[PDB]
Amino acid sequence: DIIIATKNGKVRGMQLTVFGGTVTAFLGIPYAQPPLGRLRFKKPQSLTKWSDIWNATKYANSCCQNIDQSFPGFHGSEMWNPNTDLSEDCLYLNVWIPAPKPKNATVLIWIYGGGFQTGTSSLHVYDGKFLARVERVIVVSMNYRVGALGFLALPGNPEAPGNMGLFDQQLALQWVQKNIAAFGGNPKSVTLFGESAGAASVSLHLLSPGSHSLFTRAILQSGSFNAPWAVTSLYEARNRTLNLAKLTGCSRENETEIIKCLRNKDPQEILLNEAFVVPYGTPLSVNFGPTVDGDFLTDMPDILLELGQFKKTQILVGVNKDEGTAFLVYGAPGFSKDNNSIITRKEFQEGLKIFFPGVSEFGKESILFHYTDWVDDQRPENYREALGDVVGDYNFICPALEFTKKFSEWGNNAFFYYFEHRSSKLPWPEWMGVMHGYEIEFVFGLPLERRDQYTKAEEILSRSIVKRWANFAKYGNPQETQNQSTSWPVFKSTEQKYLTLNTESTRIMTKLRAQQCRFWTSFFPKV
Ligand SMILES: *[C@@H]1O[C@H](CO[C@@H]2O[C@@H](C)[C@@H](O)[C@@H](O)[C@@H]2O)[C@@H](O[C@@H]2O[C@H](CO)[C@@H](O)[C@H](O)[C@H]2NC(C)=O)[C@H](O)[C@H]1NC(C)=O
Ligand SMILES: CN(C)CCNc1cc(-c2ccncc2)c(-c2ccc3ccccc3c2)nn1
Ligand SMILES: *[C@@H]1O[C@H](CO[C@@H]2O[C@@H](C)[C@@H](O)[C@@H](O)[C@@H]2O)[C@@H](O)[C@H](O)[C@H]1NC(C)=O
Ligand SMILES: *[C@@H]1O[C@H](CO[C@@H]2O[C@@H](C)[C@@H](O)[C@@H](O)[C@@H]2O)[C@@H](O)[C@H](O)[C@H]1NC(C)=O
Ligand SMILES: *[C@@H]1O[C@H](CO[C@@H]2O[C@@H](C)[C@@H](O)[C@@H](O)[C@@H]2O)[C@@H](O)[C@H](O)[C@H]1NC(C)=O
Ligand SMILES: *[C@@H]1O[C@H](CO)[C@@H](O)[C@H](O)[C@H]1NC(C)=O
Ligand SMILES: *[C@@H]1O[C@H](CO)[C@@H](O)[C@H](O)[C@H]1NC(C)=O
Repeated sequence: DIIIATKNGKVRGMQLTVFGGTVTAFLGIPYAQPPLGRLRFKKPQSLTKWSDIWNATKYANSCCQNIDQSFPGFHGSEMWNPNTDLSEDCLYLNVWIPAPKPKNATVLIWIYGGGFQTGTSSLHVYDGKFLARVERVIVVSMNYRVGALGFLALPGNPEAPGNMGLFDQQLALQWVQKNIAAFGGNPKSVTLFGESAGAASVSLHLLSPGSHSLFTRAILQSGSFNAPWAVTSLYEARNRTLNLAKLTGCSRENETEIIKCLRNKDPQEILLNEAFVVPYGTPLSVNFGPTVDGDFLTDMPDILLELGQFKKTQILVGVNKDEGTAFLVYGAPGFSKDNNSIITRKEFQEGLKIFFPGVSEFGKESILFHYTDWVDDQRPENYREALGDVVGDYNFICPALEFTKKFSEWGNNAFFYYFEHRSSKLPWPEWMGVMHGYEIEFVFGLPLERRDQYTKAEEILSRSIVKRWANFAKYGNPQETQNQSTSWPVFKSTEQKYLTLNTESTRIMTKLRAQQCRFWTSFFPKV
């Protein structure tokens, strides 16, 4: 048996056999009072001490959310749906520590993505036991509120001030600060890493003064706060909160009386109205997201970035080759996971209206103009691939590159990767390529299980990524120094070098999507 005394009491974990070794998992440790009743929509309250032994031997409840039901029974979509009961009682976290217990181990804290509407730490592809085993790091992940329940906002009002899910995350980093040394970890050596909205979360923790002292370094996979979906303005955040109140019949004049009304609503009724608070929506709509609350986030984040107002430290940043393809099967006409999705020009044009619904005719014309000037206009995938690149470059790749340029300009080491390996177990079809979210299983080292049907080439790729990620966490330098590997150079603003990750080679290249990203970061924001 293994019992750890924490600041709030005793917790019991479980023993894992990993690779002829042992990892101690503590699954589902609460880190806040459950945000129920009069605590719904409020900042997370701290937890009162218990005197018994908490059995942290099972993943806890996932936070309430809407489920992806577009492909019932398809593992490619459902592997991302919650795998534990949904509940408002969901502020819990997990710890994987090496066995035997470490002394002063570097700590990795994972923050999942899901557009701030979905996600959960209990998912199979976020299992931290491999990293604990292979690199002798401690892995921490937490559940944080999503959707309106985590990001509803009436700015100023503390009954619904906004960013609660970010404060959930933040209270969890505090738990690691106050408690991780008892588990054998070094609170002075903590690296946040996350993917998608999780990566955007990590980038905002770099900006939040209340998070400065809670971590050392940051890793951003396929996400950053300057992505166009990441931060809601205070205008539309309030318009959304009001629209939700009308839909629930919760319209009042005393804006506090509205919150009280939304608090007597069942988590369902709230969930099932979240989609209509926006007039026009897209597959990437963030109905309720981060906003400038004046507490977690004190100014519009693009100004903070532009003027150097962030924690100075090292960042690891990167993106996947086909970030955009995943969203094209959730609405774009002519697309399907069950056929090769050759579309026409008229189909491409109609697909911009879905992804850019509130954009001028000229704005949509300008996207078509920059992406549809081909070398071989006879290639029948031209429009299929253009639209994927359009959605990927706009929503993920270019904001990630612009974040790294701006951050490094203040003197910090930065490392940029380009993940271009398509998993051999990937259940989506081939035209979708190296999809959004499918580097994650390699970061967590799932291909290290020989039992798990991956190729040998993928085991080696995972093994080096796991080494580079961990060397970055421990030492701020993501090299693999032994197995004659390519040195990963720092990303500088003039030369802009980046590292490719794949089973074939591993190359240094310069200036990713340079021509595409000039369009998105310099022309298009004017339209
Ligand atoms: C690829 O498929 C799309 C989507 O069609 C669905 O998937 C197919 C595999 C099959 O099961 C269909 O019955 C499904 O509807 C096709 O797009 C549709 O095309 C039809 C006729 O071409 C049109 O009336 C619909 O509006 C289209 N959209 C939808 C949402 O059904 C597309 O034509 C297929 N393309 C190729 C090249 O195979
Ligand atoms: C990253 N991993 C969890 C990949 C696993 N798959 C998915 C699927 C979806 C999705 C499901 C259904 N309809 C549309 C999108 C989303 C999703 C939802 C909302 C978003 C809002 C703003 C930016 C990105 C967003 C992404 N994210 N990830
Ligand atoms: C907590 O756990 C104690 C030890 O039992 C171990 O954990 C439970 C969850 C079972 O899986 C069991 O097989 C393990 O050996 C229990 O004696 C105790 O009753 C539990 N208490 C609560 C409140 O769950
Ligand atoms: C702000 O909210 C306005 C209120 O309109 C209501 O909400 C929209 C989403 C629809 O459901 C509509 O029929 C409702 O009456 C919207 O009209 C308006 O477009 C919203 N956005 C802006 C930018 O003003
Ligand atoms: C390095 O590679 C190992 C297997 O390759 C063998 O060991 C290396 C160090 C070389 O001597 C090579 O010629 C051998 O064939 C893996 O077991 C090991 O985990 C790898 N390490 C990393 C960090 O990728
Ligand atoms: C852990 O390492 C830090 C420096 O990173 C040191 O100051 C601290 O005392 C160490 N503590 C233990 C218990 O090893
Ligand atoms: C709204 O109602 C609450 C609770 O009854 C009260 O404290 C508050 O002052 C009211 N505000 C306004 C503007 O009427």
